[PDB]
Amino acid sequence: LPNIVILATGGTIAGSAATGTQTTGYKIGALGVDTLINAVPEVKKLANVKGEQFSNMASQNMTGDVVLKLSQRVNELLARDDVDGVVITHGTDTVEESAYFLHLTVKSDKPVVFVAAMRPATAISADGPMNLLEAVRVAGDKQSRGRGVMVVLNDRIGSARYITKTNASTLDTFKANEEGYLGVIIGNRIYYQNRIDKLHTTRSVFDVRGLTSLPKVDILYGYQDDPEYLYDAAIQHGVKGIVYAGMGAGSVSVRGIAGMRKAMEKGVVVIRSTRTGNGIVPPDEELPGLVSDSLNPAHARILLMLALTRTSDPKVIQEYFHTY
Amino acid sequence: LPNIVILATGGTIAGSAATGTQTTGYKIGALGVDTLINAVPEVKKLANVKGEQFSNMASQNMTGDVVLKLSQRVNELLARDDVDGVVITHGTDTVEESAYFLHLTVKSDKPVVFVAAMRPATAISADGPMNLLEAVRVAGDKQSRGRGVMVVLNDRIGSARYITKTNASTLDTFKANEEGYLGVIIGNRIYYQNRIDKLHTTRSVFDVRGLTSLPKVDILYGYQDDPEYLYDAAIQHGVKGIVYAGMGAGSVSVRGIAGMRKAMEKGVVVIRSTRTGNGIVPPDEELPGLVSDSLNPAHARILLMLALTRTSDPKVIQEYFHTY
Amino acid sequence: LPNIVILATGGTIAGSAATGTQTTGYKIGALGVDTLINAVPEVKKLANVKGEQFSNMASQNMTGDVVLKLSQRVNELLARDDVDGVVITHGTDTVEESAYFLHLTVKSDKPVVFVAAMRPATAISADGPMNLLEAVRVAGDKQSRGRGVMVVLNDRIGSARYITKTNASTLDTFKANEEGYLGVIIGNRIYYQNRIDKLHTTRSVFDVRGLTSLPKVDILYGYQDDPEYLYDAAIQHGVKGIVYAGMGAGSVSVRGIAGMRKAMEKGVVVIRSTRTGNGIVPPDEELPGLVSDSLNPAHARILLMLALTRTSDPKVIQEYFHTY
Amino acid sequence: LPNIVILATGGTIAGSAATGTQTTGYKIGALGVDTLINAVPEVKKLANVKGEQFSNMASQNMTGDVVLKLSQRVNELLARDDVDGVVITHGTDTVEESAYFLHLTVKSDKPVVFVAAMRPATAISADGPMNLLEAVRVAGDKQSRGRGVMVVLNDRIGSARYITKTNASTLDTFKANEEGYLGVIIGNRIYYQNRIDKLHTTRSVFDVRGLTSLPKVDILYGYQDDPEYLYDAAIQHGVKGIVYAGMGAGSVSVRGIAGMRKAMEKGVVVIRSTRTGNGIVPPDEELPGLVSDSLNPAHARILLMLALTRTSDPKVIQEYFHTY
Ligand SMILES: N[C@@H](CC(=O)O)C(=O)O
Ligand SMILES: N[C@@H](CC(=O)O)C(=O)O
Ligand SMILES: N[C@@H](CC(=O)O)C(=O)O
Ligand SMILES: N[C@@H](CC(=O)O)C(=O)O
Repeated sequence: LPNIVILATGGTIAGSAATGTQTTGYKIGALGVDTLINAVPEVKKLANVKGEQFSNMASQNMTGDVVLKLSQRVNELLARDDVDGVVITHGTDTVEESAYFLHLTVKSDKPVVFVAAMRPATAISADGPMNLLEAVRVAGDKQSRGRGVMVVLNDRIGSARYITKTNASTLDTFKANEEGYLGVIIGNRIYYQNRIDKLHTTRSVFDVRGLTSLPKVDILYGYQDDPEYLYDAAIQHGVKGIVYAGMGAGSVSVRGIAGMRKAMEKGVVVIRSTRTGNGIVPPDEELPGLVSDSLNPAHARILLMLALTRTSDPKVIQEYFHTY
Repeated sequence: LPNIVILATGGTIAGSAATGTQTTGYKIGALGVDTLINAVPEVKKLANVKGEQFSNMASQNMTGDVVLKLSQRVNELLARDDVDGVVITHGTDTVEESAYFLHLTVKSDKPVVFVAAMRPATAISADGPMNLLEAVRVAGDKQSRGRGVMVVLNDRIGSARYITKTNASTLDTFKANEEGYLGVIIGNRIYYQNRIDKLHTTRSVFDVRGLTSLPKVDILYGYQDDPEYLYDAAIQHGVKGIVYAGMGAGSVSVRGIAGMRKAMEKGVVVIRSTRTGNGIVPPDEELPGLVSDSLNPAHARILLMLALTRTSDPKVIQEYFHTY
Repeated sequence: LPNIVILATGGTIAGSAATGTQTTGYKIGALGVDTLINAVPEVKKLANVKGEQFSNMASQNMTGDVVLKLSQRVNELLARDDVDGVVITHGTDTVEESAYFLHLTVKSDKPVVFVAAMRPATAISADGPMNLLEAVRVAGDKQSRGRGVMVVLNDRIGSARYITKTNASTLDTFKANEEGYLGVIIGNRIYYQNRIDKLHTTRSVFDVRGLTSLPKVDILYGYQDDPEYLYDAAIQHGVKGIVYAGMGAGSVSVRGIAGMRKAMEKGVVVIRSTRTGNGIVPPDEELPGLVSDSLNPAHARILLMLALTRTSDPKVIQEYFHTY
Repeated sequence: LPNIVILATGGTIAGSAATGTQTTGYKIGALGVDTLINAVPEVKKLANVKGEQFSNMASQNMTGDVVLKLSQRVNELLARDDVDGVVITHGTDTVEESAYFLHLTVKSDKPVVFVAAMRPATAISADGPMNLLEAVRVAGDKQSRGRGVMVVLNDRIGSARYITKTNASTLDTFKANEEGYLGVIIGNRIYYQNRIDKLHTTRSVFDVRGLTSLPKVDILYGYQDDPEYLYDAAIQHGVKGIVYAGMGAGSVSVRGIAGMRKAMEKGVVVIRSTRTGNGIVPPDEELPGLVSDSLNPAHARILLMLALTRTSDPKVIQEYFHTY
């Protein structure tokens, strides 16, 4: 059997409430990894599992300094001969951010599979148990190697690059509308469908193994009447990058243009993404900033932060956005 | 034939470039309403049409003060016996905002149909000509009365309350994933599917006739490492409301909580929405602010601006979010 | 509390296996309604429930003669003052067919809510317990009245007329891509979004309480090299109707045309639907047969079968396909 | 510039009508390939194009004998040093079938791109011109090689193996809900997203060069009261294979089981697929026949027909369904 580490970080998957129908005020923070494992003892027939408690927080509170440590720990685990893959339990709210950070920074072809749940562990028809079992199946299959970092919920295997939480509250929220899933897990069998045509993991230039902090990057929203003062505030607080969740295809109002021009004069890198949820922001030399290709705001922030650890060259950063 | 006013505001539907393949740097601002009409002379068999040029701007520059004037003008038109319906040509980037605003403020059951195009008028396979024909058909049909404000592109009829631009760049971008379309237009026939189960138009409390300005509302994004100082800046600049484009189901970090509590202390109403794109932000009394129900951030800002013209009572605002 | 009858018919929702991971060869037929109810005792806080075993079969084996009895039983139940609504447990494979039959023939505004599960009751993370809770919530809510027949799974409420099983094997399979959900159930709360703009239940002409047999209607697929001899076979076996699951918008090959013409010569009513999954088959006088509007093949067969109990006039049948 | 051959087969892309709004009774058969090319002279900046007229039919009339000749012609063209790629204009109704056939039988890594249109060439906002331009851009790009056969409409690049016509009548009908698109074309730029993880073209065992006919395979629908006599009829008429468009996950009624057992006794290979539109039909040793993995009925028919040119060994055929 393959040797799989289950690295727990918190989330609703490790949430507990006093009744099976409670959806608010459940606690995250007191349910440990061994309790998740013991709730699905069937995982032991798929892998020799070892639980490790990395953190126990609601993912809305996950921070880049912590994600950096998570990436470094995973890289340490995967460098060992006795570890074949890692499953990371996490909250759904920012799993796409953590997963994509690891997607770019893990220097191994061994599987890294993020898993989460929309319903607490105590809920009627809680999704975490099956999601965990699926995640371990994926992480322990030799065919899963070399595919980049994965996010597994609800019988689906999503690439960290494309998958996003699309719905506030449903079980089937993780989707990649235009890019689909890498694979699905049905009837205890994995069906691989796609390989992402982007750079990741062992073919990625990003390396944060020796680093202790990351560039500050903020996200500003685009909408009617959007204010210029938010750009001033960001600049004043020392951002190195701004991701713009733009109207449409990264379209910018007269106020946003003024703000972006100010940020650029101070050396801030501006990436124009979209608030829409999907699709390409195309290049446009008449507008300020670089373009996010098909990276959503949350993903674009992660790529920009990592880009800034190794370059300041806008041509290179723009190429990263087209290739990662 | 029905009498329809085509009230033009700008957008890529009135955009023009020197070649049929140009997708950036096309111009908006020089193509008038009568040129759109004359490009589809078939429209004169569907309705007696009259063009009126309201504005000629890219919709990323549309502002609340202008949308207020647009609502006021549409109400004046619809009050006339010689107007059966109004089609409004608009940019796609913020049509959902303008349309939702009219949805809540137009005091007539006569159809109001926003129309837009993703490709400029000069493009190969431009979508605007057919979109416009479909919009005029929808606006003139008796079956279209009392449906709320509508957004028509790509053979679909979306309710202003549910429809959103879901993709930066595709023809099929307007979708309501969980709510579907009010109807479709196929083979020159309208097929109505649904009537929205929400308050609007003639049953709405909101009335902005005689207002000249609207309460200031900003939108802040939720993400890992989101900063408290953006809430400070908003407060400092006199916002009356903040809509939060939250992680997941309106989930808030420790930093966002601190910012939100500060804002509330200053009398700012906070609405927690979601960055996800879809779904319900459920109530949770322990967290700060009110919840957006299924309203996305852009829609929630419109509803909140209008709510603030009438009340500061959180109970009443929250009920508006569940009913409009 | 409302009074709800849970009328059980079988399905995977009532399926059982000896382990939590078994997805094939689980048994349907030996898990009774009271076993479903006692697995979610929380239901008793939502309603006073009474279980009634109507049948215990896999739904691929459900037949129109049995559906007719189901409809008759539900009408008896809903005519009682001590019954506020009915939840029907059913297999997912043909729930859309049973549900739409009831949608057209139940002569009450009281809620009728079909529920099903994609995982057996014994499965890890089985969906049926929460689905059943949600269905009883919907059936017991006074706001659920007058909506037509509903199908509830995975936190969604679909209209029988629009919902379909879109995926062989996933929890989120039930969707209505173009028409959306009537509502959703999140955080123990119902959010109604739409009302269907079609005739049903108390405004439907179909009444089968005195119906003594059902007309025979077959469905034939359209594809390259489709054979004429299947139409011959259908005609020879006495079908009264054929639903064609056509290529595209009910497009017919030269062979299909020959078959359809033959069928019509013999008095068989032909409806051209689509194999695509969604959308409108528009009228086309140059082709044989009537058109299905937006009814998929399974739904079109149900409506045709009912229509044939009342009329053989193609103009009347065609108008039923545009209004129901 | 690359050398691209446009090989025309017919379809609505080559349809013509007397007015721009006519959606029925337009003619296919009178617009030649040069007329398509001359409608988009911009194409000549993308490629050196040569048109060849293979056929001029509505695709609902396309047959396996003709597709076999199309595949043979494409293989001849791609064997030339002076041909860099081929674009094939085709009707939308059965493009998925012709494309998948070629996906399995073209013995080159040079791009083969099918293109189609939902509106006739004469329509207001006809989609064919831009679709054709996009197809030529894709076929001419060196990065397009080795990707399998592609289907291009509406700014999307779909794999022949996953793409299907999902809606009877809309421009955005071609989708792969679970698998996404191989890429997209926005702003005159190609964005590749995925490589399919299936065998195709140069890695495929199939070579039909030299064959003039194919094994007979019919598709039978699954539904409530489905009849055994359609199985009898197919067997009687000499089918070598039956694809079942099953209820749910290839679920079979007692009548379908009887028919399938009869067919298998006569040496007919039965594949259980799904009518649902998407997803996996899993193995089940208790049911008759092989399973279609995620192949929909139309695609499963093509693979089975090809498989039958080489083998009747169910173990091999089943592996093919999992790998092609
Ligand atoms: N707030 C939780 C939500 C979840 O995990 O479903 C988290 O992200 O930690
Ligand atoms: N920026 C344009 C985009 C469009 O109309 O498609 C607008 O919103 O005015
Ligand atoms: N064959 C089962 C499938 C399910 O219920 O999910 C049924 O329809 O009865
Ligand atoms: N019947 C046409 C439809 C189209 O091309 O859109 C065809 O498949 O040839």
